[PDB]
Amino acid sequence: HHMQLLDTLEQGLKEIDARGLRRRRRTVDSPCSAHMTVDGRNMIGFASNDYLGLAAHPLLVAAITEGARRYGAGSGGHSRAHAQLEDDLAEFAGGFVDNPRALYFSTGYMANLATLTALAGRGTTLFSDSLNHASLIDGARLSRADIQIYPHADAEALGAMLEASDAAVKLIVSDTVFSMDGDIAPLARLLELAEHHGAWLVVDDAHGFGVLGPQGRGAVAEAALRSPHLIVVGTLGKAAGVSGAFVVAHETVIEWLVQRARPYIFTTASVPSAAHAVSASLRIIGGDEGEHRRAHLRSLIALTRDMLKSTPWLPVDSHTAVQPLIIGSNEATLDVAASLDRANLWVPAIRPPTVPEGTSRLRISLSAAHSHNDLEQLEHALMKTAEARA
Repeated sequence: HHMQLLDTLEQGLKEIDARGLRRRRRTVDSPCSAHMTVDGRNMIGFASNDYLGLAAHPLLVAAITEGARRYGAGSGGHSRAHAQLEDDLAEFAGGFVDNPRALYFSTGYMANLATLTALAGRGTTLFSDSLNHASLIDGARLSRADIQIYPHADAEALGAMLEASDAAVKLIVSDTVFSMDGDIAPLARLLELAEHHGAWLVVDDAHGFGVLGPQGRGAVAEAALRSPHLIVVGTLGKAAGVSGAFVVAHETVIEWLVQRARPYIFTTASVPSAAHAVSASLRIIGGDEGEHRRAHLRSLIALTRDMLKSTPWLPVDSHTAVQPLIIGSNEATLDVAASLDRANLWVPAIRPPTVPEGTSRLRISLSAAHSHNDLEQLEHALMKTAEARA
């Protein structure tokens, strides 16, 4: 190539191919659900975060339809649908303070970016769980705060770090449910530390929202915590089945985010019909149907926990919809995932740097849309694969 940099990319792609690490995106021809048409094939998927099986729900299809007919296609841009959703989210997810507000964002990434750039800065120390999802970490870097990592879920280690720090502003930042492992943060102990040390507690409930707590209100609601130190970031494209994200907190925290977060974080609002559909999804999540779906999800989790132990590989003990199975090397993990693919099962393979070296793993993600027969197929293929490799 006259553009010699293209030759560099071509050789770099060839190296990725030779090593067998070429990533492929699958194209889904049907709505997202347990059963899908994937690259033209009928498959059972364990790859999504559609934990309650709502992404394909006809009520949400109708909500998008009614929302587009009422509010148009694009935001251009704060629609009444966005304002209503913020009211709905404050009532639904803001029970930990008596005067909550919520702010809707296009993506969970932007919600975290707004929160950390507004509340952190030079002179701030941010204390971050060592297993926080990667993009949470990049949001802190831009904020320019001093970042101190604490060992995963270790409140006693974090307490010693808070005690040793003389920073005027301290933020504790943690996922509530850790997306590659399925465990739940020790929120009650973290809040005790936050109140003792006068710190904010920013928690990302992406994987707890809708699936934990009374009416699915989330991990903070499950722990029944009440404190204005709490700032909850959530996403609306996982259990809630649509898209977007939010921050919910004391109204003064929300007003500060509005005044101080970089304006571009608020620009290019999502399509207003999506916000209208999220409001409809909250009515499912918090009603009898959401309770039924969570109960079925809990039964699938119980079954899957046992299935994983019957394989020869290394389960991560999880009581959430995330059921990881650690195979070890990239090569072995990819071979097992490929064997499951030949059984028409789509199970993602996770590799470093997303997980620590030597812990490449399957990420089996359950959905209330899954059936017991789906799990039987997964078990049968896992066990046949284990015999083939033994």
